[PDB]
Amino acid sequence: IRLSALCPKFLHTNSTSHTWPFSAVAELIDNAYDPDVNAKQIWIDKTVINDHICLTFTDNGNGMTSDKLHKMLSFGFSDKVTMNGHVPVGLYGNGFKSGSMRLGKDAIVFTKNGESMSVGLLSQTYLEVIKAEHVVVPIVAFNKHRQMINLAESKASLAAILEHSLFSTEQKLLAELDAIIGKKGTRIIIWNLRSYKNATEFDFEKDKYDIRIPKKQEQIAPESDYSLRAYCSILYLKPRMQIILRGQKVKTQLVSKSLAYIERDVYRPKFLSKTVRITFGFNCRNKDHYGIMMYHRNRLIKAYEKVGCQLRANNMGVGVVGIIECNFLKPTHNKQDFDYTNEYRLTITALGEKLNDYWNEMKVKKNTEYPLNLPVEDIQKRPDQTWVQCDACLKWRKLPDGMDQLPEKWYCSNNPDPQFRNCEVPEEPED
Amino acid sequence: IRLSALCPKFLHTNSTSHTWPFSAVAELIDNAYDPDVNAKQIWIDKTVINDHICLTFTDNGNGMTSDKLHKMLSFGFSDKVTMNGHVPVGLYGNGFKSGSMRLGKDAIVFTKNGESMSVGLLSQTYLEVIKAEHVVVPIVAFNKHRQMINLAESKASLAAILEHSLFSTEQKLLAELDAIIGKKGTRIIIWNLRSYKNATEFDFEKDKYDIRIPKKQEQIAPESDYSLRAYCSILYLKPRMQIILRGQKVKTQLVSKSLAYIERDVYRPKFLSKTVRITFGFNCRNKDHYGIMMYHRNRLIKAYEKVGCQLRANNMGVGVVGIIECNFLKPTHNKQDFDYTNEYRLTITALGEKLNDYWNEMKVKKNTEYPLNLPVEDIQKRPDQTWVQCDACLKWRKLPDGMDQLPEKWYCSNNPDPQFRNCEVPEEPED
Ligand SMILES: Nc1ncnc2c1ncn2[C@@H]1O[C@H](COP(=O)(O)OP(=O)(O)NP(=O)(O)O)[C@@H](O)[C@H]1O
Ligand SMILES: Nc1ncnc2c1ncn2[C@@H]1O[C@H](COP(=O)(O)OP(=O)(O)NP(=O)(O)O)[C@@H](O)[C@H]1O
Ligand SMILES: [Mg+2]
Ligand SMILES: [Mg+2]
Ligand SMILES: [Zn+2]
Ligand SMILES: [Zn+2]
Repeated sequence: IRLSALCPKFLHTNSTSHTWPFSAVAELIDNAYDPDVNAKQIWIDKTVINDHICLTFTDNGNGMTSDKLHKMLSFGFSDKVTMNGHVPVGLYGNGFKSGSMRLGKDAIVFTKNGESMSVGLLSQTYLEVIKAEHVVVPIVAFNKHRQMINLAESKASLAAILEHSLFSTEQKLLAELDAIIGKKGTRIIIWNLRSYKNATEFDFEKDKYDIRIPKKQEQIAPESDYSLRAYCSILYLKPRMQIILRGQKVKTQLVSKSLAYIERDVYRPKFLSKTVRITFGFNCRNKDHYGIMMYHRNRLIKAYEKVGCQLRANNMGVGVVGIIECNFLKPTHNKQDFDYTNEYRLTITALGEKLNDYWNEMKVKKNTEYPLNLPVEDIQKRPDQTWVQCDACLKWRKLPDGMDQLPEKWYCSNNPDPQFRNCEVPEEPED
Repeated sequence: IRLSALCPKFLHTNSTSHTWPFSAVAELIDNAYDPDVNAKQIWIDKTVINDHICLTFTDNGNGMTSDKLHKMLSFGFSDKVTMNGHVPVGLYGNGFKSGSMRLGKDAIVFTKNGESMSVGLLSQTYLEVIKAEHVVVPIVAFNKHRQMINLAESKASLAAILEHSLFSTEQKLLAELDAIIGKKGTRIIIWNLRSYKNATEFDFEKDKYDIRIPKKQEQIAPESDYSLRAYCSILYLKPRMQIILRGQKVKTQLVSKSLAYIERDVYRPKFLSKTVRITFGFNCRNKDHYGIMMYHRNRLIKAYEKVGCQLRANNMGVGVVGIIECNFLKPTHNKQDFDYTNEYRLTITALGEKLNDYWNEMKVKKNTEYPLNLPVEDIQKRPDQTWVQCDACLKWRKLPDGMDQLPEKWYCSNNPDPQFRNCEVPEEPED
């Protein structure tokens, strides 16, 4: 009985579900974040190698055996489980194939798991140039001492890789394996990026520390629609792993703490016998970016969705942000939307009425302190509480009020709070 | 060098890009419509077989060799070309796998190409029950005289099919091959449909001649959001192949002719050195379903998209429909949307201003015949011209005014117009 075949055109096909390029990037960040990899840092960068513009993703997580690498370069192999409260966001076994092939036509992955090293090629131009009618994935293995195991399939694989990748020679290729600093980790290089006329779909020159897009669905565009730095900073509700973008760490935040005048409420849907936490407050940065932030398994699905009175006109609920994690809804479209079900519609309706009650309540509370014709939208605001992530242990710590300009690196030992001045103290509850 | 593998979980994964179930159905209609199959009729029905509720799709097109069937049950094999002005809508090599697996977990296809017969199984429950780690596709071949060729792979295939499909025995299975009436054709049966609690995601009982859904994106829902019969009737701008749904033919229409007070204009985008045809008029059926119908390669992508003054409020441009085919835009999301590019945004903006000019012009023209406080939205209207499809040759014919109740079958010989009373006369130009 014959195997279902997989034509290399399908590497392109499979990538077309990413219309916004940052959803492809988020697939690669998600893989380093997930608990089976459990990386502490991921580095994203632009480099030039062999006169090609290149995207690299390097993490210091657990790495892969040569076999799991072949599963990563295959379709539908996903077996992620929760590990000590850290639930995986991946589950379909497609994020790397569709994401990498959306950013470029060719990708190579170097991985060390401590006891071994492997490198794999997933390359549309390679499959084109050899006129393949199946997708084949050259994989070569190495050991602790830099010698090739499974030489059987490693010979033809190495021949293909040296001829048809960016590395002409074997030690240039093993040079990437050393760019993974510690004992364990992985490194992905993507080239033949998507171009329009001449230059790339991304804008690397406008800001040396960002990747930018030269507005979707639509108001003014929130920064996260066109700045990778802005998108990374809200991608995770409570971030663990850190993101370093072109050498400068991304100021990820505890999104549920980034607001002013915070009120905590709960949603009690009838279709579900659980209660759901909701947080409302005012944006502090730019009163023009408001609406609901919707998360699923700690990952951002929809940002700045206007609800309640914010749909009627641009005079009402301006500045009001709501934050909810909806694990009862179904993410779709590469975790950029929810299935438009009845439960979705009821949640949106309830969110809108809670938003309305919060906003009217806030107008009233404001009117007991400030002038009556002064709109609450317009009072200058800073976060009710400022929380910072330790750069050593990645715990989140609450700082005392008034602290604005924090160093780029911060450690529990810098903490003015003597109760939380050592990395062993468990995180404080957000309440 | 190892082949990239394909895990059976990926049959589910690959299907999740269909959120609206009718987009899965349209993938199967599209395959019968395309010029390499070139079917004249497709039959869609609900039946019960072996106590399972079943969806069947039967067409009288060209059928498949045993090999192309294996390519259809594989990923990314697509080589469709235009044939005498009939351009294929398919191009990604995924529509059947993602569509069929969205409707049910298991599908079987019977096909005759005249010189042969084959049947293939693509079945999630089969792959589960044998604990497969690869997707395998049992295919067995037959000849003109009902004898098995390529017996090598036909033995194990037939064993799997008889055990793990709806047909216990070999002549029950060859009974489906005979349900394909003529010499050439194909028949697809899908079972283990998607259920919610007990019953299916579709509603077969509410209307014996329709498949219904028990509103998307949002006004009132157009019928095409929840009635397969309504959706099929507008799926193709100029239909060729006919659709018979649960035994009753779908009244497909020449969509560009279904309007009243038609004005023809052209769009002259600067980013493209072609002109683009546009038709505006008033809906005749239900003044509540209006906006732009957007087609791509004769296939409907977006229906009832409000533009221009129709976005400002529900008082303006009510009833106004526009029809445009945008082959310069990029369909996405299984041909249910366009990539949200700059060209898309400029087209939407130009459509809106042309819509505004048409509507104001029509209000003025109306005010020279009817009372001034009578809204043009409200005058009763019938199509400017009625066009009917010959049931023998599938050409479209213009009928003289006043003809309302046409038979269910109609032929060029019924034509009151003596110039167009025989199937050999080429179609009249739409102007
Ligand atoms: N940086 C990485 N380091 C180690 N393992 C990885 C890494 N990236 C991916 N993997 C592994 O490759 C497998 C496939 O990744 P992927 O294609 O993204 O599917 P998935 O994450 O399991 N589910 P999904 O993202 O929703 O499609 C994952 O399950 C991981 O086990
Ligand atoms: N009813 C049918 N009769 C004969 N051939 C068919 C039929 N349906 C599908 N095929 C063939 O199966 C192949 C794969 O179909 P499909 O998976 O829908 O990909 P595609 O139509 O080529 N492109 P796309 O629909 O955009 O993914 C098609 O290219 C056809 O050659
Ligand atoms: Mg993933
Ligand atoms: Mg198709
Ligand atoms: Zn610490
Ligand atoms: Zn005729």
